[PDB]
Amino acid sequence: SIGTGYDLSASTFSPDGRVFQVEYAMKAVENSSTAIGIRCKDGVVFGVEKLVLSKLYEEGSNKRLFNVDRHVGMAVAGLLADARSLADIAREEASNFRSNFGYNIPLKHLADRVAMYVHAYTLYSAVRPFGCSFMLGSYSVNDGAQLYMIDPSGVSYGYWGCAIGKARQAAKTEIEKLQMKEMTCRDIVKEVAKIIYIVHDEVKDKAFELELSWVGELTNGRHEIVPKDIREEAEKYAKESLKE
Amino acid sequence: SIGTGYDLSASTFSPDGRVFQVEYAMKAVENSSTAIGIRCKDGVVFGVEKLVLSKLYEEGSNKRLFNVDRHVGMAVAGLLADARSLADIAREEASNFRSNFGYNIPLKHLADRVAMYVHAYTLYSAVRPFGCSFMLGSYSVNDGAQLYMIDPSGVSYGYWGCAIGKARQAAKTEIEKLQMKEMTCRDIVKEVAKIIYIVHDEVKDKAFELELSWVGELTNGRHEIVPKDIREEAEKYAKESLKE
Amino acid sequence: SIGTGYDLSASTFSPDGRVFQVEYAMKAVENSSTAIGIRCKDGVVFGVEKLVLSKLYEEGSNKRLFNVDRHVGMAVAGLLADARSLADIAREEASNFRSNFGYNIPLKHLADRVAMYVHAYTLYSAVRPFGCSFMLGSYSVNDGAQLYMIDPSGVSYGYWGCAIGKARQAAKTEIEKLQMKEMTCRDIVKEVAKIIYIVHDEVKDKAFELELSWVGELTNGRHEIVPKDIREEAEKYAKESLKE
Amino acid sequence: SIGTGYDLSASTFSPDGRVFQVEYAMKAVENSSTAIGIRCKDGVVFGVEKLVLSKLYEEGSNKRLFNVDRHVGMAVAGLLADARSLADIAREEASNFRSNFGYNIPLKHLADRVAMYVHAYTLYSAVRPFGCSFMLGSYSVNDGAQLYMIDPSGVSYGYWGCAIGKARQAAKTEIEKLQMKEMTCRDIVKEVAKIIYIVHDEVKDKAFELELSWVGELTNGRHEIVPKDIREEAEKYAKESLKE
Amino acid sequence: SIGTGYDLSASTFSPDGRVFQVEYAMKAVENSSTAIGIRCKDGVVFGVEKLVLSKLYEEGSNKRLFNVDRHVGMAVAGLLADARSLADIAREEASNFRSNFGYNIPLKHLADRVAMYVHAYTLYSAVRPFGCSFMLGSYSVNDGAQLYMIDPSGVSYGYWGCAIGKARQAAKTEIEKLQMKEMTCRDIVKEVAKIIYIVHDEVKDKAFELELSWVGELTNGRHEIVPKDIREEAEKYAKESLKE
Amino acid sequence: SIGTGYDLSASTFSPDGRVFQVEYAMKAVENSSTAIGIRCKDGVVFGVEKLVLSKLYEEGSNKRLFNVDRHVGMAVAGLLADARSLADIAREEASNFRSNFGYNIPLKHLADRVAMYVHAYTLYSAVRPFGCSFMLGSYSVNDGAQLYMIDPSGVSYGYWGCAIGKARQAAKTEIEKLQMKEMTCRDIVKEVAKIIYIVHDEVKDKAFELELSWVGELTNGRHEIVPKDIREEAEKYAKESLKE
Repeated sequence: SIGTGYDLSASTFSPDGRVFQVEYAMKAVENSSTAIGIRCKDGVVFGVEKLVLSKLYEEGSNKRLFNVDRHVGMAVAGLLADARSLADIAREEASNFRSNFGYNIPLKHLADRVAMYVHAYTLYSAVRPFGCSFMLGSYSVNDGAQLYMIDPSGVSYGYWGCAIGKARQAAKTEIEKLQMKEMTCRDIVKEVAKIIYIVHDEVKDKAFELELSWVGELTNGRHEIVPKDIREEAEKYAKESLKE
Repeated sequence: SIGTGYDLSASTFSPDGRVFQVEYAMKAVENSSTAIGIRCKDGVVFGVEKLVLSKLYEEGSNKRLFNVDRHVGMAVAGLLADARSLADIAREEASNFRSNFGYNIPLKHLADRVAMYVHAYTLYSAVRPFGCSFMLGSYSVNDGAQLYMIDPSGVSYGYWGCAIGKARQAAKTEIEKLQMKEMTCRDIVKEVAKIIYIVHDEVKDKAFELELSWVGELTNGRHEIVPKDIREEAEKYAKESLKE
Repeated sequence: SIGTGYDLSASTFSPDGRVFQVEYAMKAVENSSTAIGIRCKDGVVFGVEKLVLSKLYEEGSNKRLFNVDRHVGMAVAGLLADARSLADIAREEASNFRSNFGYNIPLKHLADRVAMYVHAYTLYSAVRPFGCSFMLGSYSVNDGAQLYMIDPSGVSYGYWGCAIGKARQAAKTEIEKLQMKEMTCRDIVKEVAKIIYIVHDEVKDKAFELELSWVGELTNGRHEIVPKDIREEAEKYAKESLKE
Repeated sequence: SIGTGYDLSASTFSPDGRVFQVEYAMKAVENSSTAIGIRCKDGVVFGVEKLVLSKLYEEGSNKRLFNVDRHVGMAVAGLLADARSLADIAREEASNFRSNFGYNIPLKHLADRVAMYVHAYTLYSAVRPFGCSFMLGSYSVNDGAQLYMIDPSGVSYGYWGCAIGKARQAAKTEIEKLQMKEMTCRDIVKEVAKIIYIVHDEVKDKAFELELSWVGELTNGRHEIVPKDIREEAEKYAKESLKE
Repeated sequence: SIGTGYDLSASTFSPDGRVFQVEYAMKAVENSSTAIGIRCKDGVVFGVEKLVLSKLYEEGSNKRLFNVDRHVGMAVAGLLADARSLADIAREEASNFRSNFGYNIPLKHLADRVAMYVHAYTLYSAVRPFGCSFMLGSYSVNDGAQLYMIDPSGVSYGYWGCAIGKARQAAKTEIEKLQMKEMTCRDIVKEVAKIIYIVHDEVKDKAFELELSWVGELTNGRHEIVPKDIREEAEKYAKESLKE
Repeated sequence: SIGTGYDLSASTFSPDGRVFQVEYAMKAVENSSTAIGIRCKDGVVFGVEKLVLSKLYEEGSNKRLFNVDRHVGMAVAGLLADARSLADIAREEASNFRSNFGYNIPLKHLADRVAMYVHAYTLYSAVRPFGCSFMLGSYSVNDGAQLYMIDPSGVSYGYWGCAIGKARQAAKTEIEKLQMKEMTCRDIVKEVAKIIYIVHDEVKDKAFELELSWVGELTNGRHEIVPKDIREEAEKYAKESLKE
């Protein structure tokens, strides 16, 4: 509890140098499950630790993945409603950005403006800043496969392999173990689902379901969801890992 | 009472990661009675636990169901006045959305914008956020039977069977028991009124009245209220359940 | 005193789920006297417990009834000045609503917009929300006799017989006793003044004067005040009740 | 051909004192058929000389009568398209005028503003002034049966019996013969259809069809079209006249 | 050549009563080929006399039919570029009109506003009025099969069978011969293509191609083009007529 | 010289039906040289009859081809300055249109809005309408190879092979001779340069230079100019034709 009076409406700084809304949003991220994203050599594919709680839900729904453009997706974590509001405002802002650019969409300045809108609600006191994270990734030809992760603190870090959520530590160690630039996207995403559901603890956390969505060379550049054969294949691949 | 100074105007985060307005609105929902909604295979029909208190009321009035379009309804719970304000603003926004679309109304982006307006009043300090919930459901042909539940935290979750209100736990277990995709809407809605008024405790809660409203194939796609023969039929069906 | 820090500017929620401005406005209503309204089968007539305090007042003045349209009246309770401001803003809004509609005025969406303006000042912090209540009632032919009661919490409940003010409990029991749909308006309003001035306690409360105003079939659809013969007749009728 | 250079864009006056656009619009009116309107003692009913040309038309369509409000109609003559534009703009202006007034709609200032909009397009040079005429008539209780005829020159003349169109001379003589204030509306409108289709010359003009629409006491104040029994009855009544 | 100085910028009237822009636009319509539209009992189907001139054209292109909504089409004649501008502005205005209405689109006030925009450019002098015609037709269930023809003079006439273009006289006689309300749409549209390409003179006019597009019961309410089997079937049907 | 007083500022119509600005712009087009465009099966490639007059010019400059997007070009004819203004305004409008659309750019509604801006300056009198023509063509994968020709009269006609300029007659006959849909783009564009410089008369017209620019499959979808080897190859191919 660092801060007495500082952390009330902490747009005002404390002499540690820690804006306590950033700790709000980060701890809210580590309250939610661990979703990662990776920038392989001919695609950018995301993955979400989706949590099964009951039978009243809907499969295919409860989706923490969100299309932004034809090949731009949004792998959210944190709080879902503000992330969907960010998805809508980023939809209109990606409309403005493929206005601005002539070719297919160059994710750099796109994610810069999206992170600008993220950090713009972080120095006032009307409502809260966005206590959620999300990952933007685009695959192209004239500019290639790009991946950028907008933190809740507005400092958008790009990655060849990223990790947000609860168990970010083991996830980022295992991402820094893998060959994030070398192999093709398909084996690497099998390894992604494999190792992330190794990281899934089945006792402290409840039941789980695979959540993943393509974009790359074999999917004709479309931001496709992972199909049911490849979904069950990655499920069996993670089960081969978890049986050991 | 998690939060000392955090939960004053809790647009500012606390280091747990829990925006305390969301707990305001959720506990306000569990203070009100339990209303559910279900997405059957040829319709989307809602249901409200309506509470009888006195004879000064009006039957047909005290309606916690609200038409939004010709086949779009709003099954509210929480606080009624802000829910009716949301009904009016969603009426103009559904006007803007059936402006935007060419066919009959595609509830997805509709409920996205409605949940955006829900979460937009959740980071300021002029007045409160909406301490109420509501369910949007549309039945169509070119896009089908769609159901979406906008939480008070702005993360609109769609469902094949949903549940909000006080006794959400037993209600969502019984919804995850039923065949929410398999049987026709009529037997399923009989089972809905049946099991929800099983869940109605007559001692801790006061007297009750059935509240339900159609839209589906037999109702010519009109968002009709359940008629008095089908109302008394579902009453007798729930009484057949409650006699056991 | 539920709420420590919550109830300062309680647009922010407390984890009970009770927006404390609603308790401000409701307790302010139960501080003021008990005024009721009833929707009989060929009219909508209001009634106010008017309190005699001194001889410096003016009879015909101190009116807690307010015309809104030619057949739309406003039976206020709570605080009078904000209720008159609501009367003025509802005058311009009823102007906008009989702009919008072609026939005589359909009170439903009218009272919806009025209750929207009521609840719109309930989530900010510049000045207070409206700590007062009022009843809207319209009698027509193409749409009939309609009655709607806008609470201070913005959830406008319609009634066939309503009751607001201090002694709402005994008043609403006696309204749920009477035949609010069956007899003609004239005998029912005699019973209204009768039973409401039975409910008037002459010891704890000070002296009283009858306040009532017609609209119905015999008054040519005009929102007339109750005339002096019918006023003294209802006074004598309540005295016949109170002599027992 | 009075005017050499004057009548080019005759917003500029000629020293006769005749704005030649008024002669454009009047001669355009006398090019179209003769439609009259009459203000009887408990209604205001219009009538149009409708011209049958071929079988490709639609009966009930080709309507030169236009509803403006629930009891306000528009009996047009001249050019039909600008008259329908005047019908639309008068629809929004009647919306603004039943905004302004509290009771049912007082046609006087309504037709004043409509004639103001008529004459407002008569001193410029972008497009033409309205080369058409129309009759406004309202029947009420608090203000009664009112009839007003807006000329194309903007000087709205009210009438107890009016006449516009081609054979205005014989029509206005026969209107000044009849009892426009004395008898009930039904016999008078039978006499209207009678004498106007006496005035219809079947050789110089082509085939004809009766066009008439009620508003009055028997029609519950609704601006109804004349029903088929009363239509064929007035046809037979005019045939009884024309057989002589 | 009626009018010396009048017909220069003929927003100013001449004392005949004939706005010479209406003669511009009508003679421009009779310069273009004859396209008709008909309102059969379960659909509204259009037809265009398309003129084959060379092999450099594109079949399926040179389309004088234009979709406005999912079941609203635009059968143009006159000048094509201003008709496509009217198609675009009517696209945004139909967006505004299915904003305004709750059910499927009621063509009446739609075509009223479109004809208002037609006549609005007819009294100024910046550029020309629209020297082209078009036909709007909608098929529905709650409001049915509606057909409306907006003339270039802004007086939108609805029809059960219409005809615009060059040989309007023989076309409208043959439309007033046929059973425009009685038979099903399919045989009637075969008769439409039959008789209209009887009316096509192959000597004075050059080569022709069938142009027709459905909307009705068998086409699932979609404004479909006539398929190639039904196109060649109607070609052979017109050839069976023309062989006699 | 059809029209006495009509053709002064001919936004006003003449009773022939010929807006004389369209004849201004068309005769201005036939004053300039003949440029064609063709929609082959895997590309849309343009071609301009460029006229050599002196040595003071610049090769690569005097370009009557204009890039609009990465694969959208503009083959102009008529007057060059207004065509470059149309190129700039179409650049911003194509920015607005690839705002609006999600995939690569769908030329249909693009050219519709561009032709709307063309025809929008054709009914006023401040400055002239655009006395020039231009051809828009886009090659894609999700929507394909599209070609559209915006006339100066605003009626944008799409083509599989088009022709504008001076000798449009022989050019369009030879385009309707060729296989505009069958062969690959490369041989067809060789035939284009071949036959168009057959059509070039070297006596009445002065010296000429080849002007052509690709977009298609071999050019990686880039709107490339024809390279110097393929330029001189098409020159030699046209010389092989012209030697006969």
